[PDB]
Amino acid sequence: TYVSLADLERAARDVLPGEIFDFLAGGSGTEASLVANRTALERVFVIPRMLRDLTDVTTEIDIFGRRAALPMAVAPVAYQRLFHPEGELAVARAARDAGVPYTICTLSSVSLEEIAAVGGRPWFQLFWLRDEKRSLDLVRRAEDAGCEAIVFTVDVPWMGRRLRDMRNGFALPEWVTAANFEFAPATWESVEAVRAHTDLPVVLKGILAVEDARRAVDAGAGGIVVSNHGGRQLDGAVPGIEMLGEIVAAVSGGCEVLVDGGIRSGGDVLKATALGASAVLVGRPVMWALAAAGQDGVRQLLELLAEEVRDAMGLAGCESVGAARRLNTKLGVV
Amino acid sequence: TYVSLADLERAARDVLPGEIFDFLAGGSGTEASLVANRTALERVFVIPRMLRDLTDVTTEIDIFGRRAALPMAVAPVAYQRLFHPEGELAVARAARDAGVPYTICTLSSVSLEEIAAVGGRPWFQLFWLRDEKRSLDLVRRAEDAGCEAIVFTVDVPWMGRRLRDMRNGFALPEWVTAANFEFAPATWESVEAVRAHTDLPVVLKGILAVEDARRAVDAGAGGIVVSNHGGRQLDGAVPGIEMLGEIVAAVSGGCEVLVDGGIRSGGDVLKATALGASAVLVGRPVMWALAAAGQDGVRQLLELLAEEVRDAMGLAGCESVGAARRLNTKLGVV
Amino acid sequence: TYVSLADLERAARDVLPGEIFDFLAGGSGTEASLVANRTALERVFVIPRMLRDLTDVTTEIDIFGRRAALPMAVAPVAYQRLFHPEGELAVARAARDAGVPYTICTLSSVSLEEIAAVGGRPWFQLFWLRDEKRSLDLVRRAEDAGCEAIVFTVDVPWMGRRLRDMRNGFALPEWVTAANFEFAPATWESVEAVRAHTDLPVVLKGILAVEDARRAVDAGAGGIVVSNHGGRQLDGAVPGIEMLGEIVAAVSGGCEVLVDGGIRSGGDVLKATALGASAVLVGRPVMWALAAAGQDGVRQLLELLAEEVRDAMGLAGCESVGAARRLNTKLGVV
Amino acid sequence: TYVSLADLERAARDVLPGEIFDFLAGGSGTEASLVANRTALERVFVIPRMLRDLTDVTTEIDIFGRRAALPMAVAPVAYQRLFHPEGELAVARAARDAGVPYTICTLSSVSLEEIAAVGGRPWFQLFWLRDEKRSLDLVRRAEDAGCEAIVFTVDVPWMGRRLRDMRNGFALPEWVTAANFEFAPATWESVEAVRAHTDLPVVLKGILAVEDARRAVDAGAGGIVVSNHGGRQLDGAVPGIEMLGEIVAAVSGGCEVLVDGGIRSGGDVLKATALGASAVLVGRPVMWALAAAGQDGVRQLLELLAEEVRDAMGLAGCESVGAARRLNTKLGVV
Ligand SMILES: Cc1cc2nc3c(=O)[nH]c(=O)nc-3n(C[C@H](O)[C@H](O)[C@H](O)COP(=O)(O)O)c2cc1C
Ligand SMILES: Cc1cc2nc3c(=O)[nH]c(=O)nc-3n(C[C@H](O)[C@H](O)[C@H](O)COP(=O)(O)O)c2cc1C
Ligand SMILES: Cc1cc2nc3c(=O)[nH]c(=O)nc-3n(C[C@H](O)[C@H](O)[C@H](O)COP(=O)(O)O)c2cc1C
Ligand SMILES: Cc1cc2nc3c(=O)[nH]c(=O)nc-3n(C[C@H](O)[C@H](O)[C@H](O)COP(=O)(O)O)c2cc1C
Ligand SMILES: O=C(O)C(=O)Cc1ccccc1
Ligand SMILES: O=C(O)C(=O)Cc1ccccc1
Ligand SMILES: O=C(O)C(=O)Cc1ccccc1
Ligand SMILES: O=C(O)C(=O)Cc1ccccc1
Repeated sequence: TYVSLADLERAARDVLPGEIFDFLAGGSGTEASLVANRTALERVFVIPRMLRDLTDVTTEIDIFGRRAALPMAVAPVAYQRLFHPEGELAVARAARDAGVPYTICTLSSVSLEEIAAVGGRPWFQLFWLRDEKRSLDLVRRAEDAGCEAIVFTVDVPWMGRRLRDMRNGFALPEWVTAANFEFAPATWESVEAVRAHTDLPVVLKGILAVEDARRAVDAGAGGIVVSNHGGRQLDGAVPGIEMLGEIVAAVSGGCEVLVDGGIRSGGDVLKATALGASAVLVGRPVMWALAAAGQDGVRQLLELLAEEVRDAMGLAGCESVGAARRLNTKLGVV
Repeated sequence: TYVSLADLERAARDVLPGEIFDFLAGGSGTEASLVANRTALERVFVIPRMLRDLTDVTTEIDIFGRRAALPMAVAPVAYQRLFHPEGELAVARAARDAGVPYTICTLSSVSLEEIAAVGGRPWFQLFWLRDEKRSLDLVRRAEDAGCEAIVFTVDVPWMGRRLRDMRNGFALPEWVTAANFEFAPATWESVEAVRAHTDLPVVLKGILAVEDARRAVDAGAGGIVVSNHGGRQLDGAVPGIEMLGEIVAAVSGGCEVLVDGGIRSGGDVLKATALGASAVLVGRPVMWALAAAGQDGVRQLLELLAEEVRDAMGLAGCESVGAARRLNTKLGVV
Repeated sequence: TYVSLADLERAARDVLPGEIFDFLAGGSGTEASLVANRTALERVFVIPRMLRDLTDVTTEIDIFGRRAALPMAVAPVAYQRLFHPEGELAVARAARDAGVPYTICTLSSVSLEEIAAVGGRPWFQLFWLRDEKRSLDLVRRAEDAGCEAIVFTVDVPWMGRRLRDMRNGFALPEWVTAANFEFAPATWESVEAVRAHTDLPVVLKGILAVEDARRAVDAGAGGIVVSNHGGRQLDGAVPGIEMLGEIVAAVSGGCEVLVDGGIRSGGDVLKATALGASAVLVGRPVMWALAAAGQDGVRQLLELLAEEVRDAMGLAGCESVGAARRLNTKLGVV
Repeated sequence: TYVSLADLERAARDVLPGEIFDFLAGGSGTEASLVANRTALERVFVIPRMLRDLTDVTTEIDIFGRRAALPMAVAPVAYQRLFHPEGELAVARAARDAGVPYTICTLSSVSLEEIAAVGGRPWFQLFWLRDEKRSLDLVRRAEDAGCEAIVFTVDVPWMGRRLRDMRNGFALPEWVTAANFEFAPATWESVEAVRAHTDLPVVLKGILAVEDARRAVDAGAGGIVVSNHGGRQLDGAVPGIEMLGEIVAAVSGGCEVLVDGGIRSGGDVLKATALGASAVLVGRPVMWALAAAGQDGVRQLLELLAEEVRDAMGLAGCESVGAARRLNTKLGVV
């Protein structure tokens, strides 16, 4: 039995090799942005409403054309076979059964067509390749396989400096490969090339500046993920949760606005929603559950998060996610 | 001898079984709101006034028709026989002798008519039952027994997630029962049904949003308790003390405005009064005193709090509680 | 050799009995205001000026008619024979030799006439007695003995709750007495009675509210000490240093504005001056020096503080205390 | 291998004698300003931009007439032979090879002409001597030797109180001398005397007040260093990083505005640039590298900093230092 997401982190540290746990847990540089993602959520307090009708509380949302059971998707995390032998297939099967979208990675350790064949709501995360034609081919493969959205990661012109990995001399085991297979920095021109070559919604992941959110809408994005990449890219980048309210105001409903970084409970989902997010992504906790107990571990994590989101929404007087977005918040200390 | 409320917490932890201490002390989730109730009070500093006439300092107030000896009532705490064999009768007798109102719980472990027969100023706390007729019958019983106010708890559509209890596998011992005897979420319609069926003042406990305080006045409430339920309901709910000043301004004298959560000294009572509260509720410390020494323990706690309130008021230049409400405050760090 | 005021606190804790150290060090209640006096000073940063003429840096000020060598006086501290057999005479002799005013206490353990005969700049601190005629007699004695100012303590309608003393069962040894010999709360009427019966400047010690500072000027006070009594009176009273700037602005030069609480270095003196103080009082450190080494210990403390004040002023570009009062400040974190 | 500047501090503490490590690491007084330099940088978060052209990212700047490879110079640090037998020559050779300006100190342990003969971009740091004619002779020597800028230190009318040194009884070993050879406080008149006697840009180091930055431009300075002298001068002086944005706005492009104090990574360089600095100085880390490994240690430090600056700039969407100065920032907690 697991009663919080923190129970799963302890289970995963026992089972995984140290250097793989460090690859999962770590950030870039001094890990200032990794810690700040948690500090920022801990400073937000919700002002709940009372005495509202809760006869039919629902945690469902509609996003990118489809119903999802929670305002949550599994974040893209590369190389999931590092954590469990069934890797991405275990996570995708659990996400499908929970009604949660799963983001298939460009650097998945099982091919995107195999993961898409599990069913559910697969999205596909794109890293730009040095060849525009090859980049567009991955997009076309994902679309042909039934992925519903292209999550274009825009905060990785190159990878950040993971000092835990450097100190550990970490490298991919020979038994893990990039099953979909030279990368290059993406620009606004790359976004337009993707947008022109797919009918799927393009979601830009890694936006933090208000004018980049506005330009994303102008560029035809269907969504953005407000994110500092889990503290793994620029060390010292502001947490997404601290930019979210200002970005939601600036886009004025022109695209979906997701957030990630440090979501560790249903109450954290409520905080993100109250600051204006359409939905959240969850990364590390899903891998903790995968490492601890495979598919069934991910299922249990998603069941726990669903219960915690429903509990927080109802205690805050919200019969729907839209009502949660109209909650007010107040910043505290520590 | 006890010289602070903290002396009593140590005494209670020695005597009570661990799982009962945890039921008393704990909050929901990560206990963020439980800790924030204390952090928020610790950040408030009073600006005392000097050189005023203190010849007749009095801590008395008039509330809901009657004089009380302090601006304080005993909060509703379910199942007091968990803490001492005389349970609610011990606490009610001490409250009566101290001139403090005592709130009888819907989930009391001694019947409401027995506790009311102790005398004093009994109030009655209502949890809404799935049957409107049954809810109104508890209200009628309380009124017929001489309770003076109905404290309708409005922040419990269901109970929060008490992880200490889950981890402990805590359950009520067979020797403790709900001596007044299926609950359902209350709405504004339930408030109107109560208001229409009693002449007693109805006090809504668990209000945190300014518009819910305004609606409470519009709904005919005689008072509200600004409260996050001791951090036991929504984890991440703002402390009542952080909303109190804005709520007092918005109701403009239209009802009494009480606060609870973390009051641990007479100086904390002064802080709440200076932020505009009409009175406070005190929960956990009363149970510490009950566990440590029964009726006499509660008597000693209330005598200590009375001395500390009188001391703080006089040192701040206040000959009455109304003068304390006109004190100014300044927020500090830590 | 002592290179900071903290060296002296360690020396005093070694020599004094625990219960006397606790009487000296402690505050009221939870000691929130005692700690806040230090936290508040630690949050202030000075913006120094460069490239100014420092050919004749002087730390002298004129106050209450007389030159003082530093913008500093020894605070009133009762019963100095608790700390060293020569008690007040040792401290007064060192203050005289350093050119610092010394405040003789109503509760001195050597008579006020003996301490005044040491010479120097004696001020006299008054606690109001239940008999107006007796209060005025102490004032007359002080004036006849050559005291230069009456420091009327206005924050003690009664003594605060010193929990260290209660826990220690602390009482005055039989060998310490109130050598000047039933007290009562002072009011604005008591201030007028003192003002009408002396030509000396009357200084109200313990003012924290801006309107009480304004009323003090209206009442004919020659000065005020902005002070929470070293955290020994109302627990939760704001630190004087946090009210000082607003009070200096409100009195508009109408009286001298001193501050106390937590001054532990020449840099702290500079901070107080930059926030607008005319001078500071220093309490506990003087007693540490007395306990550690008697008269010579106090001399060494005052020499160290004089060097630190001169050093801080010059490094901040200030050739006079008036220039230091025109420095700007910026609040930081921790 | 060193992967952060913190790796070098540990290496230097192992090798150096304790009292020399303390001379290097320490600040004045309670070291409040030393700690605040780090706290202030840790509170700044960058808002990175995405999707910009990074084809030709360059870290170069033009300053005082010449290209530098990074927006960084080696700060003046006296007596470098305390840390390694080759002292200043080792550091200057590494700075030259990295394309970084090196500031030669008035109190260098190798003569200024020897260090200038290494080549590179030498600047010269001036302490004002009691004799105007002698001060101007050091300036003339530096100019004749090929130094490119005069860095006039304006925050040392005398040295601050280094309590670590006092406690250690620290003194210069007989084998270290002031190889360029009675000092006096500098004033605005001294600045004019220097400005009139050289064609080199005069840079005032140690400015914190906005009006002193404005007066520096009016006085003909080519630059200023916004600095509290590494926390070694006035204890309680505000960190330069907290004044930088307001100073950059007030000088309106009238001179170069550098900053120092606590720069420990390329991300810290990015923060300073985003707050408006033209370049930074780095002091203690260069000495850590010198102590740990001589010339090669300094080379490795400068290579690590160059990689970290390039990494942070690109991750923040900046192809040039000018673009980094247009980044926005947001203050956080801890
Ligand atoms: C081990 C690991 C690998 C990741 N790989 C990718 C990736 O391939 N593509 C991507 O866009 N984000 C990647 N991310 C970032 C996540 O999508 C997400 O932004 C971050 O993990 C969210 O924060 P959380 O882990 O705090 O929930 C990775 C994160 C981790 C921890
Ligand atoms: C053990 C326990 C049981 C409680 N039971 C009730 C209850 O039956 N009804 C209710 O309205 N509040 C209940 N409360 C909340 C209290 O009335 C009160 O809001 C909270 O304890 C006040 O904070 P304090 O304990 O910090 O003083 C309970 C609190 C505790 C600790
Ligand atoms: C042991 C002790 C005794 C004191 N006695 C008096 C007193 O008799 N009269 C008075 O006005 N203040 C008294 N004070 C308060 C001081 O004058 C002063 O306000 C406080 O000590 C200043 O703070 P500091 O000790 O932090 O420097 C006393 C303080 C201490 C610690
Ligand atoms: C050991 C030491 C000696 C220094 N000597 C000088 C000096 O001779 N002249 C000067 O202007 N600054 C001197 N400084 C100050 C530095 O130039 C610089 O302002 C401070 O070290 C920068 O901060 P950082 O060390 O945190 O990078 C010295 C600093 C240190 C630590
Ligand atoms: O995006 C991330 O943070 C990743 O860790 C993705 C990744 C994983 C392994 C190699 C390169 C990028
Ligand atoms: O209101 C609370 O916090 C309670 O703990 C009340 C309660 C106690 C036991 C079972 C259900 C509700
Ligand atoms: O003013 C104070 O804080 C004192 O401690 C004065 C004092 C000392 C001893 C008894 C009563 C008052
Ligand atoms: O400027 C500093 O902080 C120095 O430490 C310079 C210095 C070094 C040794 C003696 C005097 C000044």
